[PDB]
Amino acid sequence: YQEPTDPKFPQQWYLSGVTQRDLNVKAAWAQGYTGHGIVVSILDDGIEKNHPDLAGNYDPGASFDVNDQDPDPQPRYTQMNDNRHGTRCAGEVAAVANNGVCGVGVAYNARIGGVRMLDGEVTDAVEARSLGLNPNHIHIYSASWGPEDDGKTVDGPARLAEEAFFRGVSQGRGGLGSIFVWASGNGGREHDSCNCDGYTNSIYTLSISSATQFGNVPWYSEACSSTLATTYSSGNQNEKQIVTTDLRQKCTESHTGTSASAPLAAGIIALTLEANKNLTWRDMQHLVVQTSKPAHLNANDWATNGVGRKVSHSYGYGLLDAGAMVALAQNWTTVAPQRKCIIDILTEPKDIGKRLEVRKTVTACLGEPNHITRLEHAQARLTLSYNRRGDLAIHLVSPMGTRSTLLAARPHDYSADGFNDWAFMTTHSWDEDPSGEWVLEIENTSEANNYGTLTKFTLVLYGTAS
Ligand SMILES: NC(=[NH2+])N/N=C/c1ccc(/C=N/NC(N)=[NH2+])cc1
Ligand SMILES: NC(=[NH2+])N/N=C/c1ccc(/C=N/NC(N)=[NH2+])cc1
Ligand SMILES: NC(=[NH2+])N/N=C/c1ccc(/C=N/NC(N)=[NH2+])cc1
Ligand SMILES: *[C@@H]1O[C@H](CO)[C@@H](O)[C@H](O)[C@H]1NC(C)=O
Ligand SMILES: [Ca+2]
Ligand SMILES: [Ca+2]
Ligand SMILES: [Ca+2]
Ligand SMILES: [Cl-]
Ligand code: NA
Ligand code: NA
Repeated sequence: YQEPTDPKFPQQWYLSGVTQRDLNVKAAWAQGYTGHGIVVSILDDGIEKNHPDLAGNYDPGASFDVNDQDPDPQPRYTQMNDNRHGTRCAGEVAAVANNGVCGVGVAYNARIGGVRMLDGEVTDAVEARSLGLNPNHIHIYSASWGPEDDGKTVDGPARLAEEAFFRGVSQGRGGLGSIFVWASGNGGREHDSCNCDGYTNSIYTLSISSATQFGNVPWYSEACSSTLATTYSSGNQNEKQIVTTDLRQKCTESHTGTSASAPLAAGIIALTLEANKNLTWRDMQHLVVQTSKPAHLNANDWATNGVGRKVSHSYGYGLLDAGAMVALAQNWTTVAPQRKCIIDILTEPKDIGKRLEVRKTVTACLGEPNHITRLEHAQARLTLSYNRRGDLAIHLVSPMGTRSTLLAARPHDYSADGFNDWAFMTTHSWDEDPSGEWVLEIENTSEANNYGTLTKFTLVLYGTAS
């Protein structure tokens, strides 16, 4: 193996660095993993399939134009270059290497496609037809859309899109499951809290946040318990940004935001799948939990969970480590089939008022086929009314003492509509034994005399017993 010679590879500090502030991708390349045989699709505004740094890896079988209903995802060219984003993301994954053009993709021998689906009216059907594209050919999907990042919206996939996620992880990729890599949001300036985004809050998406070059939480980041891990992206004007392919056969040094982090993650996951093509969608999440690195990411909420891992709501388990991912993948034993233990908690509705605490001791389906002693995701599915939704903060504590923030106060969320069986999800108790006392806390963070009622609390545990 030889270091890439592309002219901008030295500017790709998150790959080419030698000061330990990078994604450890050279180490994976040196192990012989470059993405050969893997297929990634960018679900966004299209892909410039004739870009000199994309054409060599472009895959029509990974591509479609859902907005205009044709096979050709070429972007719509406009004076402001509005439809450049999918091309930028595609190059992050699989820009061609050693060709004298721009830089390289993380998985520079993977095949890359795009679905043109954001440049038009984005319905449930449009979303579902994109998530469900060619699921026995495409291995990995990358996406960074969802409800508006205005800090007041609560929404997620409607019926067709939710069905596409369950079909993807169940029958996709030959029954191993489509890998849906997702950005956790760009609503940081609005104080958004990303479990309110049902796409990133899903267990079926492998959710990724950002870190700046100097190791800080960027202005645009959203914190939430559903995030799994982090990749580098942009920050302040003294910090470098993401360097990649751009619309009109150009090269940019100013790709930004959490939308630039998810494609880097998708590239690392492509190297990992090359190392073990038999990994399931759940295996891949386990590998991310075990190998990601907190070191040198700055956050005031790093906490040690019940199995000794550090976790943050800004960063999940930390920075992805490509060399560690591919190394651990090679001899990985497939996890056991996924169990689901449903615990309906309340015997009566509970007044919220200023503060409500609900304690429940559970056996986690002891004696049943769905008995779980090794947790993966957990959800607190809550139904409640409240007069001003954004004044609520919600926490969930596992029996091992791990305090997951399910919802932070959102100052712009004036909604009086509450939560309707909203499945707040945490990854922070992964591999814990969920038997014992769980604690739900709901608090009014305002000095206002707010009021409401909790009418349903379902604890849903996913995982295994081995
Ligand atoms: N939860 C969220 N992730 N929300 N995402 C919101 C959102 C809003 C606008 C656009 C525009 N994209 N325009 C393009 N790609 N040319 C993309 C995403
Ligand atoms: N269930 C949901 N709320 N899905 N939301 C999907 C979604 C939301 C905003 C946008 C904006 N795009 N803006 C642009 N293309 N200029 C695209 C997709
Ligand atoms: N803004 C929204 N409208 N969100 N709605 C989301 C949502 C998600 C799944 C389903 C499934 N329904 N399945 C059935 N009815 N058998 C229904 C609604
Ligand atoms: C993939 O994993 C399954 C489950 O462990 C196993 O039965 C199968 O033999 C594996 N296939 C390959 C090609 O390793
Ligand atoms: Ca077209
Ligand atoms: Ca190149
Ligand atoms: Ca958001
Ligand atoms: Cl389920
Ligand atoms: Na997710
Ligand atoms: Na702890």
